[PDB]
Amino acid sequence: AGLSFHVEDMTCGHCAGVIKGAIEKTVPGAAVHADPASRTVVVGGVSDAAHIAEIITAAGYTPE
Repeated sequence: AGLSFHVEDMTCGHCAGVIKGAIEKTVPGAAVHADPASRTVVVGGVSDAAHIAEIITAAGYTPE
C-alpha cells in the first residue's frame, strides 16, 4: 500500500534497475519494486511522490 506510477513509453529492461536504485538510494527502508513487464513502478510504505516523479523523469521515462 504505497505509491504507484505507470509509464507507457518506458523502455523495458533498461529502466527498472535505474529507477529502483535511484529511489531506494534516497529512500531508505521503503521497498522499491519496478516492473518493466507491466510498465509500472511501485514504492511500498511511504515516500515523497514528488521526489520519485523527478527520478522517473530524470531517467527519461515519462508517459504520454
